[PDB]
Amino acid sequence: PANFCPPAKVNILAQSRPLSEWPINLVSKGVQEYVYGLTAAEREANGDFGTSRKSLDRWFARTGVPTHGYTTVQGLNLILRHTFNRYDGVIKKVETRNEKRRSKATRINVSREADGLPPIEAEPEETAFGPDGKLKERPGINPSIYCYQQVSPVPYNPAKHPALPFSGVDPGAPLPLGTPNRLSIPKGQPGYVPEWQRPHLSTKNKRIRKWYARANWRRKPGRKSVLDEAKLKEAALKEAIPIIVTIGKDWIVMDARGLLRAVYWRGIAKPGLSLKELLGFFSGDPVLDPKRGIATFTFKLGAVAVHSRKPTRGKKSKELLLSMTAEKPHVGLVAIDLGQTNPVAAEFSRVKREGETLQAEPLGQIVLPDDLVKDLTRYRRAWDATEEQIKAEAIVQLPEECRAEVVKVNQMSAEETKHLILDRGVSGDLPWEKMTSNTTFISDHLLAKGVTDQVFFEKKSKGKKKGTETVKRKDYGWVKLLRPRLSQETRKAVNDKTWELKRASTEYVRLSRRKTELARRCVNYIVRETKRWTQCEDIAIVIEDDGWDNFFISKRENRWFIQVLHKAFSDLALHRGLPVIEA
RNA sequence: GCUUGCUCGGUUCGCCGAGACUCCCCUACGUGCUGCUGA
DNA sequence: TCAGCAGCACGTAGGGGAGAATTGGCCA
DNA sequence: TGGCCAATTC
Repeated sequence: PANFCPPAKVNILAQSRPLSEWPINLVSKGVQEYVYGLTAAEREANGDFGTSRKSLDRWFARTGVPTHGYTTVQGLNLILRHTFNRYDGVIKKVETRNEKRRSKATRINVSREADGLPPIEAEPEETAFGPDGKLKERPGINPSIYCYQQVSPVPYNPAKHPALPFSGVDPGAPLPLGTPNRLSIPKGQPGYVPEWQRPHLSTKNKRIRKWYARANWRRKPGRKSVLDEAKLKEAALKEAIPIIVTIGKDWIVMDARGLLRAVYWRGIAKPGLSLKELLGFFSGDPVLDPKRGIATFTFKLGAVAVHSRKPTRGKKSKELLLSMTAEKPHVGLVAIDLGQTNPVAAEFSRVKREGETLQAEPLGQIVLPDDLVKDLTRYRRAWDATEEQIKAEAIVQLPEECRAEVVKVNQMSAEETKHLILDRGVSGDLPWEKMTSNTTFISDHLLAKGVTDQVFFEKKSKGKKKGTETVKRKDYGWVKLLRPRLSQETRKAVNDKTWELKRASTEYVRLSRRKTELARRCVNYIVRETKRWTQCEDIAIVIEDDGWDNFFISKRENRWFIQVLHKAFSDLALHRGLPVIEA
């Protein structure tokens, strides 16, 4: 039973007026402002809006919320339902924490009563509402327009709104295909492939780009080309696939080529399909974001044959393997030990059904291919650069009282560390290069000079063994001694300040998307190699859950791709139905 | 068996080589590794 | 052996969304 | 009659 509905995004070509001026947006905004600004008693009082005309009209009458001319039941049932569910979402967010605390309290109290100890006093349950009765965590306005059956997208016709500078395809005719034979384009004409490039052209089912695609002309370091946005815009607009959504007197026109590419790359259809049946692979209820200008379509329930599973763990995994091998008794596995050296390590095996037991048969071991490792390294360099820039900006814009403290924290060089150490009677002939975090050569030198008071001794518990161990203070411990810290008050401030600027810079989101895409590339490569190495269509992913001065600085590359690769591998259960054995 | 958009590269600048495709709102300040303490 | 608490690292956590078949008033 | 678009509803 296919149950996943992935998205597809299309661009908006022409509007009657900005979406923020439509009555549906205004009524949504008003309803949300009303509901989020009322008490618990009023929510019960103002909660009989119903799913009917005779109830919605009275709700808008007594509450006083302006209807702004929007009086559609099928589009208001979404607005009211979403608003009240968002209202109820804070309450149960608080309730979940409350019931976690209640579960720990119940277990601790019953254990104490079994041991004879009286139950401990329970913690004061946090409340979702404030003093007067309003919600402390007030939800914000959702700036989205949810289309409905009565305003479903339809192919554009000249006898609909003839003011468009566009054209319109026949909804029943086959959709146009791109440039069929690019090698026969005359010289000096757009799309011309020069002779020298012709021998080394690609032979796979690569996505064809038109000559006016912005990816072909974007301002790159080594392009030596000129970008004319108007020319590419008009060239693209001459060959669009327009669809239209009409809500009341307003309308928007969307370019359906995004839907076309979505259906082509997924293989749910073949070239030679009409606009009526292109729209039939998606729901009739897209979502509009006015700030961007994107219409997000969602695949209809059945277009993508993905049964979204969840990452299994423990006993259930054994029966998962048994069920998989019961139908097809040849199942492939990949063991991703991504902790060591190169980002991804694999271990393929083919497992059969021995009645009730498993007999794994190894099939090899590979690593992440080199040509992808350069891409990962390039991304890491770019991400380090942008992280340094955003951190520097956050420090610069920090409040002056915290600015001075942070700046003074960030001068702790080796010479500055050595200065006060030498001032403490320590000689400079120490092997400064040769310390580790465990060495005590400074303490040994101080003791050899008779300086016993300065060498502080720490009593360390011997784990499970009773007794405390007296040890000379670590040299790295002396390093902590020389450096004052931010007393976990300024650290809070800089964290909140860097989160905001990290959200705000348009580069950080771009490199976050790039990290996600690179992780997905790694996962896709491993999945394809698992299929090719095991010769089985059904597979399963068994994931298993220098220098002295360099010790002063944080580790540049210690654990970066681990979490993103783990998330990408766990996403196969959510997006593509691949079983994931987290062990 | 691939026309828009997005990401990364090559170039004779004419376009071509390689990618991702579960995404949106919203509200918080957390999730951490650990170094010590009590069973 | 897992339960709190201090200096350190980066996004984490968790609420809310992402229809469509049938039908009744409906005038020409 | 049959057509058209809101309005019920799960």
